[PDB]
Amino acid sequence: WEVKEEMDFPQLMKMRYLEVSEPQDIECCGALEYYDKAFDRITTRSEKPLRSIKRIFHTVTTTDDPVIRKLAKTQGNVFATDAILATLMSCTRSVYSWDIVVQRVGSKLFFDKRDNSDFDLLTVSETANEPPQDEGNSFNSPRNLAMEATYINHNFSQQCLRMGKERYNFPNPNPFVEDDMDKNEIASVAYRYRRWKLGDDIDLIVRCEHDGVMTGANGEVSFINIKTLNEWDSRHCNGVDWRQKLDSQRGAVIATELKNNSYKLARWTCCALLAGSEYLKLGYVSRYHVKDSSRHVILGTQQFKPNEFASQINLSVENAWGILRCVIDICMKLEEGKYLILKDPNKQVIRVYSLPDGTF
RNA sequence: CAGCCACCCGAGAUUGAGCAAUAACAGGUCUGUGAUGCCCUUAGAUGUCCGGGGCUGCACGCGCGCUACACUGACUGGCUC
Ligand SMILES: [Mg+2]
Ligand SMILES: [Mg+2]
Ligand SMILES: [Mg+2]
Ligand SMILES: [Mg+2]
Ligand SMILES: [Mg+2]
Ligand SMILES: [Mg+2]
Repeated sequence: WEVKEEMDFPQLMKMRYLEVSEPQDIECCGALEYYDKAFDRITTRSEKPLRSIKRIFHTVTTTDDPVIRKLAKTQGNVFATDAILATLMSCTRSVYSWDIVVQRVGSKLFFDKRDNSDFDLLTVSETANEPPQDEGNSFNSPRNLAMEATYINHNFSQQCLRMGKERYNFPNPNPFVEDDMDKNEIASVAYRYRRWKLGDDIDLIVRCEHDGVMTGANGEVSFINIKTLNEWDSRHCNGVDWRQKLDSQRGAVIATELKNNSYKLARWTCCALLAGSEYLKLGYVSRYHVKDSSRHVILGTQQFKPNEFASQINLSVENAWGILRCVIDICMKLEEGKYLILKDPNKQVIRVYSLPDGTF
């Protein structure tokens, strides 16, 4: 194992390259499904429980994914699937470590998923004042709270929209993304291929996410994303009650979640922005009562524009794209050997490691 | 503990008044009284009636108010409590 590139969050704070044209499209694929306004309008004092739905996992690297593999080698040299540039676009916000694999084989610069002491699962309360103890195998332990959080954004995603109704079919099918056998539990989740200019052959073939579509008040296609939070043990991290405040002081709840979860919200915001979706839907999920997991209730959903909300997470897309360009610059000197980008967990500085003999 | 804050359900989670202590004030009223002490006046009456005048007088200084200075308006018509 070799050490190649190391940079702190301070350098990323002052890195910028505002060269992002209006994005084009390459191909859009994946059947969509409508939503229910009654499930949206569920509010505090009018509860509704959270059941379990079956999520067909569709996380795959670009190379193995057949739709990308029949388009990556044809044109373009810089490639990055969805929710993967957020790692490089949330460096100054993150405090933990993530792992990703950028392979500079020839002129190709395609990102891929890799695991080295960290996973892709949701991270909760990572950068908060007075962080949670996370000791042993407690209810608030990191892997188990993360597993609970991933449970929620897998189930409620498939519990807010009218899944049982006839799914609208886009013209192109999603090849090999849960298409080998029609399990009939294939969700509304569609994927777009879009290309935009950022620099030296950085026409980025990029996958997108659409967690559903919502019919307009006048009636037309309007894509949406469905992602949700989770409440637990309000005394910790200087929390606030959602069952008493969501109806009339929801702004404070958003404020304290932004204060508590910053890396996570930026991670979501990146995805919701690059997908070009119309509405971002944030569901509010809380435990039945304190100190009791495996039971949750959906306390409401809020609609905000993915761009306006990007302005309200004090995130600049300019410096984000610039730190992306600068990490590609730091990954331009490297060679055919791939690079596992493992940051330093205890002291947050970005790092990467060239893989010996193609280490995976 | 007396209590306080928020919320649910509720017509309503502080409706508004009347009455209102012990002590006082040289507070106001003798111009409310066939309530009243004392003093004054009592046939050219300060009783009472009639006629006329005045309270309203006008260089000025205050107090309670009404109408305004406009176009978020005035005028004309219509319609509705
Ligand atoms: Mg006196
Ligand atoms: Mg008297
Ligand atoms: Mg007379
Ligand atoms: Mg007078
Ligand atoms: Mg007066
Ligand atoms: Mg006039």
